[PDB]
This record gives sequence, structure tokens and C-alpha cells, in this order.
Amino acid sequence: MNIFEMLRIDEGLRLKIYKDTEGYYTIGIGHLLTKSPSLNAAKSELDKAIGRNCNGVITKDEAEKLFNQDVDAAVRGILRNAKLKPVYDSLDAVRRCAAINMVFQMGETGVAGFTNSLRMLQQKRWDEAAVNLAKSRWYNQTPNRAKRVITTFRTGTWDAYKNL
Ligand SMILES: Cc1ccc(I)cc1
Ligand SMILES: [Ca+2]
Repeated sequence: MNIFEMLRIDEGLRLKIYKDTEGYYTIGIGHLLTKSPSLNAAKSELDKAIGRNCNGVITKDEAEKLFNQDVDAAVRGILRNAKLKPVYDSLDAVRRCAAINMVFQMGETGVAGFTNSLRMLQQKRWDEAAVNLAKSRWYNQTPNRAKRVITTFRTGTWDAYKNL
């Protein structure tokens, strides 16, 4: 597929504010609104993001536009990061999608502990990288999604997403 199809499978689509797997207010195709426990704070973030008063509900077009912005922000964060860019540029197109997927889910700060995984990926030691990537809170907390992403890094194919 492509990064949009991959993340749409992993994140789903919901048009009303929901909570992600960590309990944080989210909307659309996995768009984090806030880590605050305040629903009103999440609603304010939503209105700011969409540019109108939504009271917690968006259209599919709005969800898809937010998603495009979020994917682009993940790519640009990789390209501006001196640690991530060299690894990203060493990867083929399918594995670059796996990298964007992780940055979309965890952000640049969430991936900061993956330094050894990043080195193994740049060295193209795929099985070793796959084992190392699984030794993570990420894998333990979202194992099905992590297994799909790890299989993508291990094989360089879309097999985990076609199988699903
Ligand atoms: C975990 C991870 C972070 C950034 C890249 I580029 C690849 C893998
Ligand atoms: Ca999961």
C-alpha cells in the first residue's frame, strides 16, 4: 500500500472524540487532541485544529485533512532530526512507511530510546532489529500494531497488512 493506507488500518476512523489506548482524547484517524483529562480542553483543541465550533464531532473530509497534516508533520519531523534522517534515508520505501508509522504513534520523543534499533536498521540487520524493536513498552502495550510494523521492517513487504 502506502503510508496513508497503512496508518488508516492501524488507527481506524472515528468522527467523535474518543480515547486512545493510553486514555488520551483523540479524534479522526488517530489525531491526538490533548493529554489533559479535561474534555473541554480537548474540545478547544479540536475547534482550533478544524477552524470552527465542532462540539466534539467532525466530518470525514475533516478527518482526512487532519490525517494528511499529521502524516506530513511526522515526515518533516524525521527529516529535521539529525538522528532520524540518516536512518530514514538509508531505508527503502516500504520500511520508510514503518518509520513514519512509529513517529506518528510515539513522536520524536517517544522514539528517542530506539537508538540501538535505529543502528541495526541502518546496518540492514533486519532480524536483529526486529528482536530489538520488540523489547519495548511499545510492543508490550500495543503488540498487534507493533508486530505489523516490526514485520514491515523485518521483511520490507506489506505482508502484515495484506494478511490483516
Ligand atoms: C523507531 C524508529 C524511529 C525512527 C526511524 I527513521 C526508524 C525507527
Ligand atoms: Ca495493538
